[PDB]
Amino acid sequence: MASETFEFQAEITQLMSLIINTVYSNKEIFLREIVSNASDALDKIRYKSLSDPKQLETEPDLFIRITPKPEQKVLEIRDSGIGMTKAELINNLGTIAKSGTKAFMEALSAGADVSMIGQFGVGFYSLFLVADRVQVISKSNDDEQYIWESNAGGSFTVTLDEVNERIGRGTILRLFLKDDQLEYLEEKRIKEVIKRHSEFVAYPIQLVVTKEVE
Amino acid sequence: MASETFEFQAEITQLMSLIINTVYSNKEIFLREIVSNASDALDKIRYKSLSDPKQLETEPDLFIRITPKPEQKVLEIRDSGIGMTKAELINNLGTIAKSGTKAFMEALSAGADVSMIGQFGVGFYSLFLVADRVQVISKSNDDEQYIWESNAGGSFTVTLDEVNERIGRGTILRLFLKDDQLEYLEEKRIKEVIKRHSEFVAYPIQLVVTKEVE
Ligand SMILES: C[C@@H]1C[C@H]2O[C@@H]2/C=C\C=C\C(=O)Cc2c(Cl)c(O)cc(O)c2C(=O)O1
Ligand SMILES: C[C@@H]1C[C@H]2O[C@@H]2/C=C\C=C\C(=O)Cc2c(Cl)c(O)cc(O)c2C(=O)O1
Repeated sequence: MASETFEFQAEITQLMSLIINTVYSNKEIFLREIVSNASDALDKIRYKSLSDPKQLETEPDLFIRITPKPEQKVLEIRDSGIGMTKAELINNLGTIAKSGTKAFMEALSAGADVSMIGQFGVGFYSLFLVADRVQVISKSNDDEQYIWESNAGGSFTVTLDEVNERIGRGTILRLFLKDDQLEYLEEKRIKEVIKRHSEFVAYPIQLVVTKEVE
Repeated sequence: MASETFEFQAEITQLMSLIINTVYSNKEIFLREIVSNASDALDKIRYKSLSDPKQLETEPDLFIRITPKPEQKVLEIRDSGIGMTKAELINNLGTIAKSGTKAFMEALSAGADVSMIGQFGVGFYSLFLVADRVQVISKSNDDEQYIWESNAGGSFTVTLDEVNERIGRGTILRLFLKDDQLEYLEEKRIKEVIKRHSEFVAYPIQLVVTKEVE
């Protein structure tokens, strides 16, 4: 099952650099950006559902779900939103321009808080504060399940998904956390970051916790 | 990705019948049978590891993990034991004879408690007390990941797994619970059944719980 490799738009590889290179504070901010994107994706599928209700049937429950995977140093955030086809993954997550990119970098470099990233429409790339690699696993009603992957170098891959659990519909962000950032695998840390920045999220935010029976 | 279909040995389709037809009590007993098989499978990989340590490397953590999936009316029990190749799934779970089968049925039908099922070496089939369908997803170090599936009819299928999460090594039992048996999706119910019957399990028994942040 062969990967296809794509080059990032120039200003995205630029934006990526850094965000990872010039940040410093309010990085736990990566999580509000994630949840915000997930909420918007769920907004999209519910809106679409008003005129096309059967779009919901692939996954009738509307949720955002966070699953720490401490063994793998991974944090997953799943939504049952609209999902992205192969072409949408390629276009949304790296090959097309985003209007707000260069303006966010030129901004940042004059003291903008990075919380501002979302106002420019490039909030996805804030995950590189805590992660040195990401896979975005997505399933749209209009396509098969695919995996987009990036380690913040100049290329990304997209591969037909024959390896991950089936998502009925929606997207999983799979963050591979930096060795110094393992705190975001912690139940208390996660709830603390969520209550602060995602109060008026309209969807259930589920946390998956593993407990030894003893 | 095509399924292969196999016929069950006669006395297994017989044993299946019923267990599901003549049971009545101590059915929560299905869980001790599961955990017992999982413990034995973990016993096997650790024993094998003494002379072949690198067998462990595909999944270094030794655990039993129970994951309720209430949306799907599913209960999963995962172990990181030795796992089963395609041929082992076909042989272990339905095509070869098991020495203790007929003796367990002839026994049962004179008032044996069904807790006895394990002493005859056929404890796997106790899952049909609570489940009307099962998939066994398995990954041995010696083969690809495969899915065995049965709904207690006379045939089962085995399919190369291109749909479920990767298990490094081991087996997941995926139980599709009967509509009247949804209690076994409940955190309290599960811990209660585990403490009673699996005290001297030597491995961590992990319970995966989903909690809304609120
Ligand atoms: C295109 C769809 C629907 C859009 O409404 C969402 C708003 C912003 C999305 C930005 C993205 O780049 C894709 C995306 C990300 Cl990054 C995410 O973390 C979660 C998601 O569910 C989606 C998605 O599926 O986005
Ligand atoms: C053959 C291997 C190793 C054997 O030591 C285990 C003892 C009994 C197994 C009975 C089976 O039929 C397979 C099996 C079941 Cl049913 C299970 O619920 C969990 C498991 O991990 C295995 C397994 O992988 O079994």
